[PDB]
Amino acid sequence: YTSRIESLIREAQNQQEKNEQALQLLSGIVQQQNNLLRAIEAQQHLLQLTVWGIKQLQARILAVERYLKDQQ
Amino acid sequence: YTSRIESLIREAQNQQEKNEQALQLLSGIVQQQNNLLRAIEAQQHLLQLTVWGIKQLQARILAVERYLKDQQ
Amino acid sequence: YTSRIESLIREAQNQQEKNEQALQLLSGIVQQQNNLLRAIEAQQHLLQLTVWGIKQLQARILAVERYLKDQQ
Repeated sequence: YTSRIESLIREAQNQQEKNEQALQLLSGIVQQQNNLLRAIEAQQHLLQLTVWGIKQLQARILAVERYLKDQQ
Repeated sequence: YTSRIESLIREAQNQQEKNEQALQLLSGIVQQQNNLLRAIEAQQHLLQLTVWGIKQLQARILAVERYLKDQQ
Repeated sequence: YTSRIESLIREAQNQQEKNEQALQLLSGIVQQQNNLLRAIEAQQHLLQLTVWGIKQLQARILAVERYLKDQQ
């Protein structure tokens, strides 16, 4: 879970409209590119946690699969 | 699963070449930034579903782990 | 796992500072937009693998859930 990614998505949304209405535009485009980068970084942190969480589940289910096989 | 993210990736790909060949460029750069934002939003929706799906699995495997412990 | 996404995040980080200090800027902005696109594509590949991995776990845990029900 991360609500920061949501806040970054809305922040790039506001910066996008300000660029579209202005189309100082170069500063809003550079500022917009920093917003997208922060969101990509925030997603990669959450995407990294989902990778570690999938590995944990694969180890937990394999321990159960091997347990039910050893009982026989 | 989401095939929309793929379509958005190809759409930013076409807009990238049009900007690289043009390098009206400001409009293609603003249009490109909206494409990347849509893809980031589409990935966050899929990344959100993968978070809920991992929690469900952790509850399902914990129910099985506790079941095999209660049987003893 | 993918360390390429990390390298792409740092590469967009270096390009962001070069754009912020320059604020030839148009070329750095187009070059920055290609960096973010590569990272979005690299995350979607990893996000796709996490989707296939969650489906596999759901099938493995359902096989165990059905096994413990058939034993009764």
